[PDB]
Amino acid sequence: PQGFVAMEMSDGRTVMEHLQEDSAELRHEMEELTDKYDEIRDGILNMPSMQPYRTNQFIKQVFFPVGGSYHLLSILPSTVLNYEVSDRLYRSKIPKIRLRLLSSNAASTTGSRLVSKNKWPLVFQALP
RNA sequence: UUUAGAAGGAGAAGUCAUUUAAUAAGGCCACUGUUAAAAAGUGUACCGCCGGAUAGGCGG
Repeated sequence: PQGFVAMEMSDGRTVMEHLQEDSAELRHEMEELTDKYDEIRDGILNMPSMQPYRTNQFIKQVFFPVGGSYHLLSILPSTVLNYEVSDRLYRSKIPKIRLRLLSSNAASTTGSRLVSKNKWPLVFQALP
C-alpha cells in the first residue's frame, strides 16, 4: 500500500490526494480493474494511528532525573522530521552532511514509506 | 543510570604521448632621530707536607 499510494496519476498528483477527493478519474480507473475500490479506499483512509505498546532491547532507553527520582525515557526517532529536514537541506547552503549507510534492503525492512524514499538523508553538521 | 550496551572494512594494480608566451614602457617631489648611563662580578688561582693512597687531611 505504501507503493500503491505513492503512484502519480495523469495530473501528476498522488493516489492519496485522488483518494481523499474520491476523484472520478481514480474511481473510474480502479473500477475498471476491481469492484473492491470502495473498501480499498475506506481501509486506506481509516488506517489506525501507530500506538506504542511495548519496548525492546533495541530501543534506546535513557534515564532522566526528575526531582531526585529518575524517569526511564524510551527515545523514538522521528521520520517526518527526517524527511522534511533531508528535503529542505537539499535546497540550502547550510553546512550539511549526508548519511549514506542504509542499504535498500535495510531501508525496506524499516517498513516506512519515507525511509524508503529517504534512505540516504542529509543532516545538519553541528561541529565546533 | 549518559540516542545506554556490541563491532577486523579488505585483497590487487603502467597514467602516458606532443608543444615559441611573447610585443611596449619616466616612479618621482619634501623631510632635524634625540636627551641620560661605574662593566661590573676579588674572572682565577699558588708551592709544599702527611697518607699505599685515586680515599682523606695539612701548613704557609
